[PDB]
Amino acid sequence: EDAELLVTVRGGRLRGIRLKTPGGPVSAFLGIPFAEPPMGPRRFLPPEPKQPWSGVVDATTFQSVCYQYVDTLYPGFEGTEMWNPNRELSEDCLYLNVWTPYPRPTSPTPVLVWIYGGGFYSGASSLDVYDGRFLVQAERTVLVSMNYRVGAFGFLALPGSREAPGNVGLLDQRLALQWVQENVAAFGGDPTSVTLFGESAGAASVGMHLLSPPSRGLFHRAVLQSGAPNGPWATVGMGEARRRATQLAHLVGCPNDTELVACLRTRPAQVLVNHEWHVLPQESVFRFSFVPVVDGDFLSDTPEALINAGDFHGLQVLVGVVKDEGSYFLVYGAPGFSKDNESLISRAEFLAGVRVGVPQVSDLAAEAVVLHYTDWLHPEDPARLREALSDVVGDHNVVCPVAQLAGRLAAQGARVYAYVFEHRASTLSWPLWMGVPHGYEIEFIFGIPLDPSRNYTAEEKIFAQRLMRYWANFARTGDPNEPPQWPPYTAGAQQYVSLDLRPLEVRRGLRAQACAFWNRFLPKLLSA
Amino acid sequence: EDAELLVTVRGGRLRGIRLKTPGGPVSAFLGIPFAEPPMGPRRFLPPEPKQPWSGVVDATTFQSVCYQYVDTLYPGFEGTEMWNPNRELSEDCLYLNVWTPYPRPTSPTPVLVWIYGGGFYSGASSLDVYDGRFLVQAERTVLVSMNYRVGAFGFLALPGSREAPGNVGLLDQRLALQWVQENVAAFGGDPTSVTLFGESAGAASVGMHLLSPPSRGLFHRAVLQSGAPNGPWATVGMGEARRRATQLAHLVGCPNDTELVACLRTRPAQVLVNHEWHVLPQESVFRFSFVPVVDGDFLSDTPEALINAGDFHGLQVLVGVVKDEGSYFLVYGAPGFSKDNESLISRAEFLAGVRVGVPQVSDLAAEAVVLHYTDWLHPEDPARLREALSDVVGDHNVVCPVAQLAGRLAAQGARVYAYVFEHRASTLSWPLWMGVPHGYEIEFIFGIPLDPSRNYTAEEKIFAQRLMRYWANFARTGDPNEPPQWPPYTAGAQQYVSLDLRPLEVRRGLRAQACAFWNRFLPKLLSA
Ligand SMILES: *[C@@H]1O[C@H](CO[C@@H]2O[C@@H](C)[C@@H](O)[C@@H](O)[C@@H]2O)[C@@H](O[C@@H]2O[C@H](CO)[C@@H](O)[C@H](O)[C@H]2NC(C)=O)[C@H](O)[C@H]1NC(C)=O
Ligand SMILES: *[C@@H]1O[C@H](CO[C@@H]2O[C@@H](C)[C@@H](O)[C@@H](O)[C@@H]2O)[C@@H](O[C@@H]2O[C@H](CO)[C@@H](O)[C@H](O)[C@H]2NC(C)=O)[C@H](O)[C@H]1NC(C)=O
Ligand SMILES: COc1cc2c(cc1OC)C(=O)[C@H](CC1(F)CCN(Cc3cccc(F)c3)CC1)C2
Ligand SMILES: COc1cc2c(cc1OC)C(=O)[C@H](CC1(F)CCN(Cc3cccc(F)c3)CC1)C2
Repeated sequence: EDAELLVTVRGGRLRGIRLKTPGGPVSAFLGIPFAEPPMGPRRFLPPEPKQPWSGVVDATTFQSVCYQYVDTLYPGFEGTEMWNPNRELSEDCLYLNVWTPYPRPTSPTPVLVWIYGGGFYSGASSLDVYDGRFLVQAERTVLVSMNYRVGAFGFLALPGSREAPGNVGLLDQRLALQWVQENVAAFGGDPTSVTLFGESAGAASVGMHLLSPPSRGLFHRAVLQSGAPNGPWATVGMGEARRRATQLAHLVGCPNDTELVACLRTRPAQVLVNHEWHVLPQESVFRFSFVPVVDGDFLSDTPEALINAGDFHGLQVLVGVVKDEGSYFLVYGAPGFSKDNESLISRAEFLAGVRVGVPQVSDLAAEAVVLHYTDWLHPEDPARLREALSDVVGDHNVVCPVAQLAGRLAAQGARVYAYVFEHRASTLSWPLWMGVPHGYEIEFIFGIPLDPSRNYTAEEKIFAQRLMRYWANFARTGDPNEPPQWPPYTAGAQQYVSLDLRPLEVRRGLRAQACAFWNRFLPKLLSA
Repeated sequence: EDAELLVTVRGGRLRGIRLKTPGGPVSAFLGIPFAEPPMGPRRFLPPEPKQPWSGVVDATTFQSVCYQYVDTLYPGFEGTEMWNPNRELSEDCLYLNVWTPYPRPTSPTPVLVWIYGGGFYSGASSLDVYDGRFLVQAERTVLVSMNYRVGAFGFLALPGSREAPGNVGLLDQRLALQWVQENVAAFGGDPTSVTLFGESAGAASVGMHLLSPPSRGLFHRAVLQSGAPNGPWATVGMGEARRRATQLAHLVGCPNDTELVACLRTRPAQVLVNHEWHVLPQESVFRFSFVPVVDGDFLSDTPEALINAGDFHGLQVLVGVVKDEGSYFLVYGAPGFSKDNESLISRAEFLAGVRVGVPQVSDLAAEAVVLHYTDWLHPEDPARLREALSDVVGDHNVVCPVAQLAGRLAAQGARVYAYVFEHRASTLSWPLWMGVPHGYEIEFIFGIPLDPSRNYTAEEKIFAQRLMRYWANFARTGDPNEPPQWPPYTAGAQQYVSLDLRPLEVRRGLRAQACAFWNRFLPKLLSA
């Protein structure tokens, strides 16, 4: 009985497992229960803490994936399959993982907490690209990840009601963050040095914890990759949340909030999932049915207001985006797009696509978009049109929300570092025209190129090791540098770095001209 | 006596004068009356044809300038004085001038008809810079220019009234064009080949004669320099024309339309001039009080409408702009600007300047202007902001109105040639930051550099000779080219040439991006 694989936490005793990495062994505690299974009558309710247990819980493999739609756009393709669940679906899914050095460290060690993305409708901590064994081995940190409910089960809200309050997925995350504060020390973690980091909806989740005081006490630093809580897809208002919930209920046969939620609780999980995408009000891309709701509780105002009003002195933040944020959403709905051709669209398709990528704005707003992103010397060139639609979708949903957050937090007391990830992985299976798509820096942060079974180049393994060092240096010290430098981002100089095989290169302005349009002008237009 | 300088026209007999140029003599007939003096009860009325006279009218000197405001901005400064009246002011000012080769052509010669600019409030055919003698000698054409009433005398309108119908200054121009049809052959001109050409308000005048059918039979091709009839300053609606005429009356002591115009006719001309600028509704630059009115008569609809609806097959047009259209206007009321320092304005000055240069748009529209003309990587750099504000005023008032006119005329059957004039005159007295300002190409078009009394370089005289050749080629054949090439402007390729000391260089797009904003997007914003 290895005692480096035996830990007791407040609930009971845990048996873990030691994993092999190229560089040595790692202790892994996979599938620790942190909540009572949110099933039956607990479907849609806030998570209740895991009641204590006798004996030893075997924490030796990932537990189930929370119920979620499974992508079938290109069945069998690696590019879509790598994000689909790799454990059975179940509503019993509230488990977290801890990776730690072998042997368990003696000094308290800074802790990285990972929150997966997936548009709040999908994702799991068990995906291969989120394997924490390489970061832990390479940088002597403690790594935690948790599952949280998604789709209807985590974010359906009948706001005001007690049976479907909404935001329960975020409360799953918050409960895991409390587990880390009362139990990470048993693994050698330091509960006073905790860095949240996430990507896409994970990055938006990280942001909502910054802006939610009950969560703000549970961590000290933040990394937001390719996402932000002020993005147009990350939240929904109380009214539109209730409309979507009510339409979901009508669609699956349900009729008073109590009666309605009680009826939903009797539907097979798979039945809800099968109608998830039907409650969306407009034909769209980068829009998800059940996302966090702004109801005055978890978020006391909208993220845009809270960001603008916040005092962030004492916070360090690391934020960034990939080079082609938008391309990957287009093959999911934009007319004329396929992974299987060059997707050289017509001007008529471009205009149709702008309505899909910028859904539910006015006809005037749509015109202002076409103005800014047309080239009026080459208004019909299909290459220019395909890259402009890609930039509309990426700027509107990721780059400009992220840029607004970074600028505000710098101006209001936080230290901010910013990056653009510019390396297209050699093993990438999406077509060349998509550039560096959404989500494909994650494997490099987690060190997956160091996997022997993975066929990466030796330079990519060097690059992976650079990025883990930046991330672990940030988690340890609040600054990705160690004694070319990486300058802080500020609202004036707007400095960021490029991450690729070349050494760090400083640049200025995260698509500044474009983002003036989305963050300054377009709001004013919608207000009149 | 010289039989070459005696001419009989329908009204009677004229005695001209022989004029020296470096290249040989030239016959000039200056101060030919073509209307009954629009005085006393004829003030504000359309011009009557000149009743015949006995004896010989003296046509050897220029005649009176029509009453107009005199610029006092930089008293005694050459840059402002070259445009001020250089003959007495009088309401008895409806005269025109003919320059013709010496001895007079005995076969029919193409005719150029110059309509001078000046905001419809000022101008005169006798300015030194409009001296016909050099074009006539170099390119052997007949040149006519006329005086037309300006300010309230030409364009005060009480729409629907018979006492102040509006647009009589335009009728003055039409009458002179008719005089040319019936009389130009007595000087050797060919009334079947008449080219109109104008600059600034003169170009807008030329464009209004294109869009008005009674004028359209009186000339065959048109040149538009730095002006267009669809510019936001060139026309006014009936409502605002009446408001401006009514407020003028109040400001000079006057009280029914008949009773109002009767009191305005009892006032000395100088009294009307003195209150001219005070009927403007907002603090502004590039905005004039009494301009052509859209009343259904001379303009059956707005010039923007008549353009979009026109069949322009059979029309050749030469249109163009100077390189820094807007800069000159800024020293007449943009905060921070003077000809005597660098005018390095602050952000707050720039934002103030934008409301002055884009007057009477909504706050939302002004915001959109500031979006598109701010460098968000350098939002406070004073040299950048000085350029930006110059470009705002130039694009809003001249470049983009002209680009619209060109693109529609081309796409609706007209053969269009477009130029940018990029030479700064060595003799230019305005500061260097103004670049090539509004109006400072005219002196090259008229061949003034050939005057040895002036300090122009050798290369400038050659440049002047190229320009006079282009213009006169266009006059003779509707094509500026000599038989590098000057390609026609099309709505697709948007090709134009740069005119300076270098050989022609073809370029694409008259500020195509900026003009999509002013010409496509901004109308949609103002109608919602
Ligand atoms: C690029 O492909 C899209 C998508 O078409 C699908 O994928 C192709 C590889 C091929 O297998 C098609 O048969 C598939 O339907 C093309 O857009 C489609 O065009 C078809 C007409 O053939 C039309 O019926 C669909 O509605 C279109 N789909 C979308 C999403 O707009 C597009 O024309 C291709 N571009 C090229 C070839 O340049
Ligand atoms: C550039 O000059 C303007 C205009 O000021 C006038 O011209 C100057 C040459 C000098 O003679 C001034 O005294 C004149 O009034 C400056 O803007 C003015 O600034 C003064 C304050 O000194 C202010 O009272 C006026 O309102 C301003 N006028 C306008 C039209 O805004 C401007 O500051 C100068 N720019 C520099 C020095 O960089
Ligand atoms: C089933 O009908 C739809 C499905 C989707 C959309 C729209 C639909 O109807 C409009 C979308 O727009 C979604 C597109 C993606 F979001 C889905 C998967 N991701 C992969 C990824 C990348 C980074 C991090 C991740 F966790 C996952 C790429 C685009 C799916
Ligand atoms: C008197 O109060 C004003 C006077 C002017 C403005 C605004 C005012 O306050 C509302 C202007 O905007 C005008 C500025 C100019 F238009 C006038 C002088 N010209 C010279 C020129 C150039 C080319 C052809 C010409 F015929 C004349 C350039 C600028 C005067």
